[PDB]
Amino acid sequence: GIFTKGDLINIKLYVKHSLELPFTLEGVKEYIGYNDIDIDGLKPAKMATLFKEIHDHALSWSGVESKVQQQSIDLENAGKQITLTGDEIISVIDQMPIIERVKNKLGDLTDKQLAEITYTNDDKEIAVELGNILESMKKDIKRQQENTQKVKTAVSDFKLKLIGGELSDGTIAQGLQPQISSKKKLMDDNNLSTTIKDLQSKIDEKNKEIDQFQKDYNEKARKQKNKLIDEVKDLQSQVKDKSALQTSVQNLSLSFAGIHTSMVDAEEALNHLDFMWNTMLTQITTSRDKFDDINDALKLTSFVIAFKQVIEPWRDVQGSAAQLIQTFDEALAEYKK
Repeated sequence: GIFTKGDLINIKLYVKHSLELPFTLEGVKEYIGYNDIDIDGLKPAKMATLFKEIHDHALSWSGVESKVQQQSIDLENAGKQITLTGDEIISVIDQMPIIERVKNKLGDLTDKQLAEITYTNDDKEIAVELGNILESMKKDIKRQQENTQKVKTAVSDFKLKLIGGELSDGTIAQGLQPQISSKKKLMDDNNLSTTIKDLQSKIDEKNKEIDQFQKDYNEKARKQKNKLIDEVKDLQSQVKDKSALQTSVQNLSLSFAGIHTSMVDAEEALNHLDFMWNTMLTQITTSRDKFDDINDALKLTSFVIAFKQVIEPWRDVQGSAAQLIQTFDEALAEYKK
């Protein structure tokens, strides 16, 4: 399928790296490297809120993955059931002569079993009569459409919380990735280095004055020399503080670049997985809508044509479900290795 093992690997790597991040105020303050900053966007409270949101998203991924795997198994089983039963029914109806195929209608077969053909629904209930089989299959297809829709909603909500958009409940959610980008831009466009350079230039001029005074005198100049010494001491303490803060901000920018890279890699994978589940949901909806065209008054030839149209998408559905199962097994084994 279009969703590869590398895609799931990228998603799981993003989840792991996001779980390695701290989510408490003290842990956030230790990670960012400061307890306070003059920049309101980089305040520790906002950073802690963003980290906590990322942490909750990473926690939600496990439930999303489980839902995807469980519904893929269910779709493979339901597709095998529907395909095999429908093929048996179609072959049995095709074996009878053309004259009965044209004169008889579907209703002439609904009240009796079609040559020991049986169908078991999602509630483990068995149906033997053809009409009961068709109604049970219709209900199963509707329920599988609902379940596939729920899984697609889960995957879409995960991806939208990552990149941004309107969630399933109508809530407008700003993506965690653009928020990471905004914070990184705040880290990269500030005047910390400017203040550092200005203070350092003042200190260098005063140090040149101190050097010249020391070289030249050894009374009024002595007091000026000591005044310059005290001024240099104060400005140097300020420079040390601001230099530590600026180094922390620069390193945090690097860390946020890494977070952004991981989020970007996960985004493509989520796009692929969402597309695959949407394709399967569309095929199931096509099957349900075609089943809506079945009635007892139809001739056996028309019924065979319509029922072929009904059960055709389930072949692709079960193929895609088996592909998802295989890719998940391979990717999880490779991640455990």
